[PDB]
Amino acid sequence: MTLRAAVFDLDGVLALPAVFGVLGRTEEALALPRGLLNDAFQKGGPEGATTRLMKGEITLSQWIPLMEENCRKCSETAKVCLPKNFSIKEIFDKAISARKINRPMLQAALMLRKKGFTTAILTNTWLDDRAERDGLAQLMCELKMHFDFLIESCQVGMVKPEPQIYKFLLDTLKASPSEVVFLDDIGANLKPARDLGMVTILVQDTDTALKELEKVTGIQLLNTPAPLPTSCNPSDMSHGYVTVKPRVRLHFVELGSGPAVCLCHGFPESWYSWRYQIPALAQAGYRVLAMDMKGYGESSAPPEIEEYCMEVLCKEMVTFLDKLGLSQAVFIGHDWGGMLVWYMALFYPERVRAVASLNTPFIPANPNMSPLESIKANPVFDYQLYFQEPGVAEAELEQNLSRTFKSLFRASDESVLSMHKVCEAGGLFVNSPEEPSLSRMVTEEEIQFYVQQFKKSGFRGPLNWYRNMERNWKWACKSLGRKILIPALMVTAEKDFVLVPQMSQHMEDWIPHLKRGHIEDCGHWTQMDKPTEVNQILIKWLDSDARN
Amino acid sequence: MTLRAAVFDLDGVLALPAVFGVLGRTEEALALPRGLLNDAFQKGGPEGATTRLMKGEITLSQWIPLMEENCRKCSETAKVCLPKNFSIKEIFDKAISARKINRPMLQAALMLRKKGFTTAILTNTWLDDRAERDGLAQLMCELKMHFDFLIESCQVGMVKPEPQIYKFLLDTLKASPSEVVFLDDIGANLKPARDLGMVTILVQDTDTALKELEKVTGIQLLNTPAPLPTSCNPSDMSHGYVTVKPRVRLHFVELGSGPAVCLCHGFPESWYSWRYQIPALAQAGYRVLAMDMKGYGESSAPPEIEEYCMEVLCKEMVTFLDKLGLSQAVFIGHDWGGMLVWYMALFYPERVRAVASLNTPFIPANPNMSPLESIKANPVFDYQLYFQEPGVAEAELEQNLSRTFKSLFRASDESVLSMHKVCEAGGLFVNSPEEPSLSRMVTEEEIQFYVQQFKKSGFRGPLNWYRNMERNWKWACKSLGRKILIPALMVTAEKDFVLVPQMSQHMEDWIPHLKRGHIEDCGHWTQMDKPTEVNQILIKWLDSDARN
Ligand SMILES: Cc1cc(C)c(S(=O)(=O)N2CCC(C(=O)NC3CCCCCC3)CC2)c(C)c1
Ligand SMILES: Cc1cc(C)c(S(=O)(=O)N2CCC(C(=O)NC3CCCCCC3)CC2)c(C)c1
Ligand SMILES: [Mg+2]
Ligand SMILES: [Mg+2]
Repeated sequence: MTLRAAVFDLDGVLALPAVFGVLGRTEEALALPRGLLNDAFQKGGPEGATTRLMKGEITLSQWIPLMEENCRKCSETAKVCLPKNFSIKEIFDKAISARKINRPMLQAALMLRKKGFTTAILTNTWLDDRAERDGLAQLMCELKMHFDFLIESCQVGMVKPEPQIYKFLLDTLKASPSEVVFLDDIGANLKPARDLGMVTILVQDTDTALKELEKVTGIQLLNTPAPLPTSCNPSDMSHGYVTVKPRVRLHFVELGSGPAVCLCHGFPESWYSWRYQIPALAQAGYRVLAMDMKGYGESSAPPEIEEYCMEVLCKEMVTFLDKLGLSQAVFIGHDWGGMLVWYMALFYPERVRAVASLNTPFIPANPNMSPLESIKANPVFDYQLYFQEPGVAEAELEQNLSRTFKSLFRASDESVLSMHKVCEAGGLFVNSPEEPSLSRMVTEEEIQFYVQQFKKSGFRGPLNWYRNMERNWKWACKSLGRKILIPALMVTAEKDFVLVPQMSQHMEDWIPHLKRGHIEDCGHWTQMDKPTEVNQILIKWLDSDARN
Repeated sequence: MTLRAAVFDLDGVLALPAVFGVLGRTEEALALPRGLLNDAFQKGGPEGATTRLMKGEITLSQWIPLMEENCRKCSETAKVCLPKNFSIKEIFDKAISARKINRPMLQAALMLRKKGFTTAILTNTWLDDRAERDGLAQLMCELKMHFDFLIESCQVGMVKPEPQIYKFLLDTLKASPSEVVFLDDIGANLKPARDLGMVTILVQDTDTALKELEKVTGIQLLNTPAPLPTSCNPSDMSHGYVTVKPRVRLHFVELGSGPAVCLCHGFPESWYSWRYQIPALAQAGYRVLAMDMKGYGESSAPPEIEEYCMEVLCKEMVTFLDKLGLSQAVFIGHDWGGMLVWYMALFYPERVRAVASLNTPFIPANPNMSPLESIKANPVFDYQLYFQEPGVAEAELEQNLSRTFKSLFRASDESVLSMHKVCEAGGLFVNSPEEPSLSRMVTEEEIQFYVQQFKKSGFRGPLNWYRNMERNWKWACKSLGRKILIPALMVTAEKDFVLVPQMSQHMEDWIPHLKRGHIEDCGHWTQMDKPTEVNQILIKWLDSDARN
């Protein structure tokens, strides 16, 4: 055979503690006759309560009392009597919520898909109408985004040992029997797959099943390296648009429910720079609002410089909350977004549930010295002087959009840009390659997404964030007597050689309850460089500080 | 004078229990020297802790301990000692949350705006960084959407008796002193308004203040009738877009935070048909997702009939939840939307937190009789036979979009359409007016919004919802053994002469825990006919059943 499709059972394969493993444990726990609960569950066979449930003829809450019945009649003819407060509902609630995603099996499914396989879930399951049904809904949700097809018995009206369901499977997959693998924890469910000619795998322990699937598929599945978190396909996201002013519309991508978390990218980036965290934080119980900041992507990019001072940027973000009907949001920002997010904490604390910045420290304005001098004080900020003169940086950055982003988006050990003496050399790329190699951090496709976005407005808007140093300074000086006393996290990146960790060292003087995070071996593009640890740090901090 | 601007103080005018009325009560409660708490609050005058707070130099949490200090020093030189567990923080938390919107004053502000006035709030307030700051944030949010300007002392760095702030007020309003009224509970704040020439009103009891504002403005404010709920301006809403299929994008308008409530309009309507409930439910603590259903507005309208059978409509709504990262939503629908929403409960109960329909009852398919006969059984459903032949209803409904909607959208006592014998007469409008009068229920502007929307795709898509009777019937027959056991509400409209209340009378046979609502004097367009009672019924049911 030559396989191009993988089908996975749910209970017992993609989801562990199998629910028959609660049927079984409960018998022992209560010292019931062996298999009594499993007798009652299968009573009637093809035309019994359970098959009707699995076929979607009745709902789970309809089925509970039919099963209680069968536990009575099996408890009559098996010659016992049930314990006084015996509750089938309670046994299944525990079983159902005890069940979790079998992560190695999901990873194996991912890998196969990644290498061109069509994947599907085939499961005997039920229309769940219990009060506590959201648990399983969530689980099914997380799973289904990773597969081409989810085939539920109660949705198709067919059940799983019936040959007809495998005919439906094959037709859904557009495959010949011998082109597909099918893993299931039950022998009887595999026999029919075999008769059409499908490869099959009895799934007992996960590891051995994968070994078989490795052999039969010829792709490394077990022991393979730690994989990146789920990314976003732009065209599958919910896109949102809010006018904040007559000529200014802000765009964002939205995913998940619960407390609002507003993500704010830096220069020269995009909502897409959060691609690795949007799914993770949604999964962690949050409503992510990933912005195209003003000047970028599908947000408006008005040409005037002062449209990008921190004060009008912040007010607009308040209007954004206003129009969305949000009293507050958690504000997490990187680079320029990080700066803005501190200023939202200082100027609109009532609207900020919590504040977090990646890389960008909070340094207060020096009310004596001008910032245009402070920026000459540090050689590594020379590039910001090159950004001042409208037009010059635009022409360089916009003449080869692919080159610009390939050159910028690199890990700390892949540098092709000497940040010092950029005014002298006369360009950010003066002695850098015309066709740079692709970084480890980004696929050609991902880069081209940025290229696509910057073809809308280019770099005027984005560069203007650097062109209000004096105005931002005057504004910031109004906050010099305040402190940030709302919940706040600072995340430093070891090998960000411009927004260096030591710049953050006095931040607790103004943010006394500041919580920190630090990431080893992480360059300036924190999110796409160390997505796993970023997700881990933020989710930890969100749950402890932005919640309860 | 001739006024065209009204300015309202917040504390004591737009918001009641004034916070000085907690300062005062607390002194009495604890038997402290009269005014001690108010001495400590104003200690230092123009350069005291409180003025610095009001000017935004320090935050509220910075101010608490400075005020505790002043309560100590006033408690020294006034010759007493404070009670053992005296907490300034606790006194203000209670005061701040005890304060609510003064509804009659807000109504008066509304009215004035409605009649052309520019309105503004001018308030001495603070950067609020308390743990419990969301309370006040919410309040400020509800208020500010109803005014042209919110001027906060701590935002502008000026405070309210200082003449400079009134210069800023006047400049913000683009008005001459004598063109503006200003109401405040404090005498000193009015003197400066007077010196520039402003009309002023010392606000003691609300009713008398309004009487003065009635006299000075010449518009009836007090005792005026019960006003409609807040509506939506389309261009101020957050618009959202989700691709559910290659050729099908669904659009919706989104407002509020908390549990997801998905609103589903009927035929031939729009997200805009929920204009009266979107704000109310957001305010009640919900995240409203008001759909353009498939076939309408900015949602895709594919021409094929079968793209509109209930089964593909429901699946698409699941994908909509999937892509948005929502495990569940509360589903509330009207007319056709109502039908779909029951079928979401029957086929995807795990995804439906709760279900509610306006007007549309749940009747199960008769598995013997064909629906195309059942629809001939009732003379009032004759119009549905007229909708069957593709093209005929389209030409009539699309030839004068304004006439179509003016003719349709009418209250029960304004009927211009005989629903019976539409096939016979050969048209829904055969003997109806070319230029109908405007209903009580809709402004010319509101109608034109529908006209604008239907110019995109017209009526093919919308009419196709009626063109899958046989297909919907076959599908529905699969549910004949199920019951709806999730939380469910049915709202009947007395004078809907087609979706009549008596059609609902057996619904508890399949929905045993069904909760009901009934609206007197309400026609078919429930939402725009009786918005107040609809909002009241849904919010009540949401809080008791879709929540905790
Ligand atoms: C070696 C090197 C690496 C990198 C990433 C760049 S960069 O692409 O131009 N770059 C882009 C973003 C830049 C940046 O603007 N950083 C922050 C902005 C927030 C306020 C505080 C001032 C500085 C920092 C680094 C440069 C110029 C050199
Ligand atoms: C007197 C009169 C009043 C009204 C509102 C109309 S109507 O505009 O055509 N109209 C539009 C919507 C229509 C309607 O489609 N109602 C429901 C749809 C859900 C499934 C059950 C079948 C019937 C009901 C009433 C008609 C034709 C006559
Ligand atoms: Mg299984
Ligand atoms: Mg006042």
